[PDB]
Amino acid sequence: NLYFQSMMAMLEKIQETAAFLKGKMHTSPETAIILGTGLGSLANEITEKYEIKYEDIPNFPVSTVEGHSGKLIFGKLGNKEIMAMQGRFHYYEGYSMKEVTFPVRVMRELGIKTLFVSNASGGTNPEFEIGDLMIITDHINYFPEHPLRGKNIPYGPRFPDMSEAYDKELIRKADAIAAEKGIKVQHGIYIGTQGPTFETPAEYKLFHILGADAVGMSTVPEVIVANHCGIKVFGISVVTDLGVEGKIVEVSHEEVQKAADAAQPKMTTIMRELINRA
Amino acid sequence: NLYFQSMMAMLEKIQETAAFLKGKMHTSPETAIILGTGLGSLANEITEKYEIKYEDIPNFPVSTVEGHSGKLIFGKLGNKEIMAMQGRFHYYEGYSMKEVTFPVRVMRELGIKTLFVSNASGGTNPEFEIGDLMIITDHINYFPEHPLRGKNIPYGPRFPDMSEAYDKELIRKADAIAAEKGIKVQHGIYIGTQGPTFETPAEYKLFHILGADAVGMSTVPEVIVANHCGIKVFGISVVTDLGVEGKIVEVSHEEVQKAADAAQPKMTTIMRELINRA
Amino acid sequence: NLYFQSMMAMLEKIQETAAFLKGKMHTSPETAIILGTGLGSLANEITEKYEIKYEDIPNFPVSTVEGHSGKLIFGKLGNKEIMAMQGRFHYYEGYSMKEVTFPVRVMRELGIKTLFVSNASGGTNPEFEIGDLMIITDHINYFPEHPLRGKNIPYGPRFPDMSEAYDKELIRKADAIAAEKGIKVQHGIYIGTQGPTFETPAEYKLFHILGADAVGMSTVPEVIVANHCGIKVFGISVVTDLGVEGKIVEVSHEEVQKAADAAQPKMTTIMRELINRA
Ligand SMILES: O=c1[nH]cnc2c([C@@H]3N[C@H](CO)[C@@H](O)[C@H]3O)c[nH]c12
Ligand SMILES: O=c1[nH]cnc2c([C@@H]3N[C@H](CO)[C@@H](O)[C@H]3O)c[nH]c12
Ligand SMILES: O=c1[nH]cnc2c([C@@H]3N[C@H](CO)[C@@H](O)[C@H]3O)c[nH]c12
Repeated sequence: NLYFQSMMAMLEKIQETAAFLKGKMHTSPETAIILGTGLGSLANEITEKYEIKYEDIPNFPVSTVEGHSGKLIFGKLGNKEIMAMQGRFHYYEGYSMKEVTFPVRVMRELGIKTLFVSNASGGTNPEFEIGDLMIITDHINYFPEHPLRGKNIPYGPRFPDMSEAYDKELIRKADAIAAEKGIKVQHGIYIGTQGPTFETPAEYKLFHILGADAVGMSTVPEVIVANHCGIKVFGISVVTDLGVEGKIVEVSHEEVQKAADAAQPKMTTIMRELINRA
Repeated sequence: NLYFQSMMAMLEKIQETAAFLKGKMHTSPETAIILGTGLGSLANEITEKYEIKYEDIPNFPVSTVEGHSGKLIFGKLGNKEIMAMQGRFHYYEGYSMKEVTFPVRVMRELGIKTLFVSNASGGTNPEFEIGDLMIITDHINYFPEHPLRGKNIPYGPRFPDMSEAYDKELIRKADAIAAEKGIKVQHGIYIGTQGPTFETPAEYKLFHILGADAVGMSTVPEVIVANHCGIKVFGISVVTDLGVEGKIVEVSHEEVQKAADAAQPKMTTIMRELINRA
Repeated sequence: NLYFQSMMAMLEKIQETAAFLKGKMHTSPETAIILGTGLGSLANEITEKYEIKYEDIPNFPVSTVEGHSGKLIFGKLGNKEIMAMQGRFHYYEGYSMKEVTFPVRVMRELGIKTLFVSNASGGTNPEFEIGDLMIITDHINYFPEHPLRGKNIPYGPRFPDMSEAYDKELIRKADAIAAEKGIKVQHGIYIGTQGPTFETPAEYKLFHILGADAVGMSTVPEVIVANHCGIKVFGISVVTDLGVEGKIVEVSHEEVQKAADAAQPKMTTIMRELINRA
């Protein structure tokens, strides 16, 4: 009853938004990139660009966080057509997990087959340094709300297997690219937590104990939903501050944005080659 | 005000459903069994059976998960009258914890004094094998919603003690039965998590670090509420897949159901003797 | 839209309640004390006292937990004017985190610059004994709802830094006072969890693994919001029961209250001197 009508209404919104976007587009991208905090300038590398602001898209959330421009960018990255979310949505803004991940449902209907996720994070692995790029090999969902709770959208499984949520072959390829380009990359586990407070030292320590290498407030829900949708996932987390015991200092979102912006060109090189060698 | 009217409305629903069921019943069971995924065929061992479908019961949730038949079964298991929930409800379906546990509140009013809980789970203890029966000696509530939040139903404590949530004497008796019958049993801690995604390898590892031996998406809320109600609890978790580091493979709910169905006869032997020797 | 109107309505309630309280007050306290379970008799040490019951304050929650009297007390502790919350609010009662922490938002508008938080807790550090006072040096937020989710109240940061949530200088001063008075104090990490069940042995063990020294069902949300408000925090947790592996026994809220009441005079000595030497 109520759970069903909720799902029906969501399917209607997905179709209305997807129809709206097809009516605006003149390319057929098969890869999408979600650009997190400070990482929006990847879009300066997109050619033949055109843009649709989130505020103009029916049913779309809007980005309220500083450093999230709030537009969809279409164009070529290297020689392949892509679409990029220049800015994303977070559960701490007040959005439900179904609103946070609504764009991934719409990307499925637009023909996206691969999703690249990026974010700024705090490093809990003591080997990490600010500015490191961490290829995400697995994640921990530490949010209190799961985007798939409720009636199942029937094109994916009621109970998705998550043994390989991040495509192993894309990671192997990204490693090869990074080695050829001489770009240092880390690898590890991202934990997603609601925020919006940065962690206490005890909370950073907790996340280290649980096996996380980097912590942030995004990404996990979009990966879950991409997995449900059958969309392949690659993810890079940019370490923008340290949550390492003995090394914690005051952090600010302003400094996070500057650190992410400084690392963006190396991240974009890897993603551009990953798209273009496939 | 609002929390109170909510409780009042819940008490009204409990009484209306309990009155409905008393009006259909012609036995007085003092033990109830909740049958989880793949475990419904315990009901083929019940004699003098009669059934009430969940869809016909006022205020009852319905089971939407494959492998949950959705009926209450009354009859004798061995020589004692029981009632069995052939199928249960889960928080990942969209039900609130007060809906998930509503049947335990109704069982209190029907005179149930002991609750047996069963489920299918993923094993995180590296000694476990698919098909093992794990007697639940304690649990970890890892769900984001607690069934007792809000105004307290005054026949139980505001703050239940949970030092012995699973009756120690029923575990001792079940161990003795299993030894006499030559049925191998494990013992350990069940962790309940919302789902509906199966765990990533990092999440299985997290649950091992926290001290869990098996993980699933049910059972904990019903045990909490049974404890509040003064109903004694015994629980068996059937290990249907491994979440052990180095041994993880793709899992599916279809294979979970087949593994649980294969273990059901040994589980039922223990429960039948436990009921009949008391 | 909805998140904004929600915030606007909350700002209106904060101002209406703060105006109401200013209209009743005839002192200008700069320190407030939140008194948890069993700790209300600190208010017997306040001189020139006057009281406002929570039920008479517009928009205030009321305390439904035994041992929480439900009034605001104004007067002098030593020679400084203070205000004390004699009783607090908890998420397990059904209150949202914005209701639980509404008094801290109102205290900001009343001119409070320092908040002392007190609570009764279960000890997970094996060195602790019932009746110990634990100065809180850091905390772990294990609640499923964060008081800052949603639109940010613009006088504090979207993303508060939490590297020093508990003022280090107040802890140093409290340690010095305790040493001069010969009062034994512990120091450690408080973890806040929703409740209302006391923890299972497995849950107490989990909290020990995560690095907690004491566990309770309060305090963290108020500290988060005080931090957002720019109000300095000091906190003492009174260990009222043990959640130490091998030493767990049945606990009751009645016994918790008696244990907290027995420790209150030593807690009050430290807080009174901390207020009066500043
Ligand atoms: O140390 C951290 N802890 C949690 N999140 C973040 C972030 C992420 N960037 C934002 C805050 O800078 C926010 O959206 C979060 O997801 C950077 N560093 C950290
Ligand atoms: O490995 C697991 N992780 C989490 N839950 C389950 C289950 C339980 N059975 C269902 C999915 O097969 C679901 O209701 C869950 O509670 C079996 N194996 C696992
Ligand atoms: O062992 C414990 N676990 C969790 N909370 C508490 C408490 C706190 N006091 C109340 C229950 O006695 C409740 O509000 C909780 O915050 C004392 N001991 C414990």
